[PDB]
Amino acid sequence: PIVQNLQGQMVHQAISPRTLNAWVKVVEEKAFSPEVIPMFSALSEGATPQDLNTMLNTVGGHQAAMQMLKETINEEAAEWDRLHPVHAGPIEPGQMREPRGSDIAGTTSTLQEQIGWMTHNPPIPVGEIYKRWIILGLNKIVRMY
Amino acid sequence: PIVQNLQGQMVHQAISPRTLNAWVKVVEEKAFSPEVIPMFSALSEGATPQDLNTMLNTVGGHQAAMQMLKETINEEAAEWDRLHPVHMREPRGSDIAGTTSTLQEQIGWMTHNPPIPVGEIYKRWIILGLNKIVRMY
Ligand SMILES: [Cl-]
Ligand SMILES: [Cl-]
Repeated sequence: PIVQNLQGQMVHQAISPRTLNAWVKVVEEKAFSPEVIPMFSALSEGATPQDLNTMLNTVGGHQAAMQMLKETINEEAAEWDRLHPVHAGPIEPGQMREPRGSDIAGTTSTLQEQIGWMTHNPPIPVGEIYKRWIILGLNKIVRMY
Repeated sequence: PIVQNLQGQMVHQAISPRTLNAWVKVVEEKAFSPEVIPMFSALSEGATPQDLNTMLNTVGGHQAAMQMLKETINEEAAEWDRLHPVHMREPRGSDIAGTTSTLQEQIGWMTHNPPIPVGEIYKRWIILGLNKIVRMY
């Protein structure tokens, strides 16, 4: 999700000023009416868990909603762990570990690990998965608005 | 936009359903108040000139604004040429606006070392036009 580095290579760049500016304008105008969801969805396209947490933490006010969001995420992270049984660790030493709920929510994973899952073949789309949990939470919250 | 395929090459990714759905919604609610501009800036993030043209051609109604936008783009393109004289090939104004350039040439400029950021350049002209149009609304 892309910027050119010094080596001439196209690599991931974190959620941009332009993207965040639009997100804050959407929050100011729409949080958390139903119209907020399509806008969140398009603005978070390509986002890592780290970018998603920036988005969640740039919401001013709405303390009740953001607390429901946090409850939703914690429950989905717990159910993800339950429904995706893993071995203790990778069988082959250097191989990429499978992400847990807390990796998807970005509390126990680094940006490099996130990008690693996202660009795996086949992808392990931890951004899309976290977004789904966030949209689950939004769909509960829109009832307040 | 542009994405890296399993071979490590940069290729086109079409504008996603979710992006194009949000841009339509922005147009329906905001075209062409000043509020449309930051939404356009974000939703066009990483757009090739081809994607930019897809976004512009999605705008239903506002045909007078779109005609003025077109005129602005044409003028910036002719100026670009004059300010960037030439003898892979460097883009001309019309290549930056997507009318004479292929999708592959656009990606090739955008990912060149250093980049010739034809998407960002075309966005700048579009925004110049949107800033004129805002005065009609
Ligand atoms: Cl993802
Ligand atoms: Cl560009």
